[PDB]
Amino acid sequence: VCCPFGGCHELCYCCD
Repeated sequence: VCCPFGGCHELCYCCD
């Protein structure tokens, strides 16, 4: 799944 707003950092390609 994508990384939600309360989750996304540079690490996470998808990034909500």
